[PDB]
Amino acid sequence: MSYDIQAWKKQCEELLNLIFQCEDSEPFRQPVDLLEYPDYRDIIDTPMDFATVRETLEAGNYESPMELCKDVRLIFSNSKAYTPSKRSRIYSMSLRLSAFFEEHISSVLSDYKSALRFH
Ligand SMILES: CC(=O)Nc1ccc(Cl)cc1C
Repeated sequence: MSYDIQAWKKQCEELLNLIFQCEDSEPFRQPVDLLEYPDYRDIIDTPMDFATVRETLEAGNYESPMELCKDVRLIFSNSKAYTPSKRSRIYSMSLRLSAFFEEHISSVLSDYKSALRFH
């Protein structure tokens, strides 16, 4: 529906489903195991992963698509900080998936901002 302030919840649910099914999401699907990777929290202030984002959305704990968008960007910016080398296949995966996410989210954001002006 045009001007729907609730539309972003279904749009983000479906975009996350597409991300999970994409091979480039593999490293970012679940929280980093800290006892497996002991220096992760030395580098990363605020861990984030797509399972946390999906669970937060399904629980209704995002107020806006901007909030969900901030958490997804944190996944990609954490990857660039932990895996900064352009040689890394993981660097390449987060680059491709970030570009994919940013392409889909832009219209979710602008539709939401239109809907909120209307409301
Ligand atoms: C989300 C994240 O950066 N995870 C990760 C990536 C590459 C390597 Cl080699 C190890 C880990 C734990």
